[PDB]
Amino acid sequence: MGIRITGTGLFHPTEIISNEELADSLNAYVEQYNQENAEKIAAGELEELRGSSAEFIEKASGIKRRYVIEKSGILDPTRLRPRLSERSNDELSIQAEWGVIAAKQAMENAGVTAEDIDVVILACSNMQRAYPAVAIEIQSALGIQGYAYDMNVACSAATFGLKQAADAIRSGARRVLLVNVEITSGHLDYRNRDCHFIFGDVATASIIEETTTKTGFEILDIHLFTQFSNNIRNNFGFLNRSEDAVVDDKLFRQDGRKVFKDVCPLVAKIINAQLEKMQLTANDIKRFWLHQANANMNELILKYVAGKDADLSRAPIILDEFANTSSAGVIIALHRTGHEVDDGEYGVISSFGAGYSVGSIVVQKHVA
Amino acid sequence: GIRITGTGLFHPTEIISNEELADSLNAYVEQYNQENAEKIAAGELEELRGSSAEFIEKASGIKRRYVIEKSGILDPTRLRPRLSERSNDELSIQAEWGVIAAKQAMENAGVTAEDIDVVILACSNMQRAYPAVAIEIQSALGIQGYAYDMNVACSAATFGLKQAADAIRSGARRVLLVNVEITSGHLDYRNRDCHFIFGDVATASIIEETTTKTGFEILDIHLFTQFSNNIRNNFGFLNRSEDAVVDDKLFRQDGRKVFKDVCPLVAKIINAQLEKMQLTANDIKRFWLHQANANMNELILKYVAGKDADLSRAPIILDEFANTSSAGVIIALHRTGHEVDDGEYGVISSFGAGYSVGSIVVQKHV
Repeated sequence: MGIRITGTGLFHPTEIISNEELADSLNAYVEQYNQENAEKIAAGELEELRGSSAEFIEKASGIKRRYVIEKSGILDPTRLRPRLSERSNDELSIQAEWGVIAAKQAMENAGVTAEDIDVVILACSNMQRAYPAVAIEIQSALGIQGYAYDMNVACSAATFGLKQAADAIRSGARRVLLVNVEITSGHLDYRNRDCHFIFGDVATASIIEETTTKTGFEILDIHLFTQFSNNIRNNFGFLNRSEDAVVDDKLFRQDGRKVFKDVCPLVAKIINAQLEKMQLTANDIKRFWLHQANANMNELILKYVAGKDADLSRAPIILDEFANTSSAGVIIALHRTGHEVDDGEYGVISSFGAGYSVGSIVVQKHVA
Repeated sequence: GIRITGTGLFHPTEIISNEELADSLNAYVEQYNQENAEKIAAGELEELRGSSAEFIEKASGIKRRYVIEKSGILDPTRLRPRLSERSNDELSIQAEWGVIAAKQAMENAGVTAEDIDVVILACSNMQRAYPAVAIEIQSALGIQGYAYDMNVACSAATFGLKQAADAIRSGARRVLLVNVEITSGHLDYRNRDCHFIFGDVATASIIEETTTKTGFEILDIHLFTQFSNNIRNNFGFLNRSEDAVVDDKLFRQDGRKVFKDVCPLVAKIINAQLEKMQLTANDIKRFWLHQANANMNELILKYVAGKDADLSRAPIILDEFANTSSAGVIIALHRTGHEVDDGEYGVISSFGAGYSVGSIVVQKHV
C-alpha cells in the first residue's frame, strides 16, 4: 500500500522508418547478396536470403513504422546500422542524453524536482558502457543526490525496475526515478528478414513515490519470474576480444516461433494467478498494459485472461508506431493511455520476453 | 532480522606474479620503443615507460593475482587472455564461475536451490546483455523465482546486498548474490599505471530473513553515487555504429584523482554511519573495505579509527587477489568473518568507479 507511479515520460528520436523503407532496404541487401553469391546458391554451400515486404511485417506483428536514432545507415544496404559518432567523455552519452530527456518529462509530470528524488535506476536491455554506470551519468546530469545503478533484464527490465523501485521505497527511499533507454538499432541485425522489423528506438522514464495524496497508479501486487532460455540471445560482450570471436551471433538472434509458443501461456498463467490472488476478475481490469512486441501475441494473451469478447480497447497497442521497444514498451503504453482509466479502476502492467523473463503488476488508479 | 549466512569463493587456477607481469610489460615497451624510434625522436609518439615488481607492490600492496588464462596475458604480442567461444548449450564462462562460488556459499549457509527466491549477479562487467547471466546462473543451480543483472562496478556487492535486503524486506526468504569479475577481459595490460591493479575471482553470498542462523545481521546501509569520469571504459554495443577509433575501450583511470576524491568521501560515509548507529570506531571489530589499494585502506582506517588502530581490524586480501572490483570486499569477509565473535560489530564498505560508495554496518550472531 501507499506506493504510486505518479508520472511517466517519453522520448523518441525524430527520424521514422516505415515498413516499406525497411523492406525496400533489406530487399536491396538480399538482392545484392544473392547475386554476388549466385554460384554459391546453386551449390547449396551458402544459404540463399529471402526478402521481406511491408505486408509481411505488419501481418506478422502489427508494426507499421518505428522511430530510429539515425535513418541513413540503417536503410543503406551497404551499412545496415545507424551512422553515429563517438562523443568525448565531457559530453553526455547518447543513452544518458535520451534518459535525461525522458526523465525530465516524468519529473515535470509528477511535479517533482531533483532534490525530491533518492534513487535512479536505469533498467533496460543494453547499457552503452560498463562503468561509470549510465544511471549515475543520468543522475548527476539531473542534479539528483542519492544513488544510482544499471540493471538488465531485457524485455522485462521495466517491471523488474518498478519492483526494485517499490522495494527501495519500502526501505526508506522517498521517490525513485526509473529510466529505460532502448537504442535497439545498435544491436538489431538488419540483414535478417525474420527480425529486422521487430525493434524501434525510444527512452521512457517513471517517477515512483510513497504518497497517499498525489494522483497516480498505486502498486498492489508484483509477480516477477525468470526461467533461462536460449530462444532470445545476443552473444556480444567484453570477452569477445579475448575469445577472438568468429561466430556471427553478436547481435539480436531469436527463434520467434518458440518464443511465441513458450511465452503466451506463461504470461496468461501468471496474470490469471495474480488476479485470483487479488480477488479480481479480468473484467475488473480497465486496461492491460502489455509488452509491445507482437499484437497477435497480445490479442492471444488478452483473450485467454479476459473473455473472447473483450473489447480491443482494453489492451492498448503502441507498437504500430514504435515497433518493439523492449523494456520501454509497457511504459509507452501506460504513458499514452493511463488517462483512459477512471479513479478507482484497476490496471495490469506486464512485460515479457528475453531471458525468459516475465513481470506482472496489478495497479489501481487514485486521483488527488 | 536479515543476515548474511554463507559466502563462497572461486578463483581461477593460474597465478601471475608482479615480476612476471612487470617482465611482460617491459618486453612490450622495450620492443614498442624500438619499432617507433623515428617518433620518439620526433615528438609525435612519446616514449613508453616500463615498471617493476617493486613499483607494483609499493604502489598497492599487490604481490600476485589469479587470472583466467595466463599465457596470453603475459604474451607481449597479445596482452589479453586466450579464451574460446562457447556454444549456447554450454554454461558461459561467467555463469560457470558464479555457479561454483554459489554452490560453496549455499553449502556454507546450509541451503539448497529450493530455499532461494532471488538470484542477483552484481558485478562490473556482464559477459552479454541477454539472456541475463543471473538467469543462466539461477537455471544451472535449479533455483525458482527471478534473477537479474546489476552493474555498479566496484560497489556492486554492497549495492547488491542492499537490494537483497530490500527483496527480503518485501517477501523474499533468501537471496543468492553473485559477483563474477573477469577483470582480465577489460584491463589494459599496455599501461604501467593500471596493468597490475586487477585480478579475476568469483564470490557469492546468501542473505536470509532469520533470527536463528549464524551470520552477519545487516543493521544499516548507506549507498552513494556521484558521476565521475576518473574511472571509465567506453567499450559497448554502439561502438560498431560509431565506427569507433579512440583507444579507450578498456579500463582507464586517473589514479591520483580517485585517491584524493574517494578516501575522505568513504571515511565521511563511515563516520556518519557510525554516529547514526550509536557506535564508535572502537566498537568495530573488523572493517572489510574495498580491496584495491592497501595505502588507501590504511589511510581510511586512520581517517575513521585512531592513528593507533592496528591493521588487524582491516583485513587485506589484495596482496593475493589484486583488486577484484565488486568481489573484493566479499573475499575479505569470506576470509576473515570467523575473526568476529558473537555480538561484535563489523563494517562492509566498497567504493570505486562511477564514484560509488556502499557501506554496511553488521553485527555477528552465532
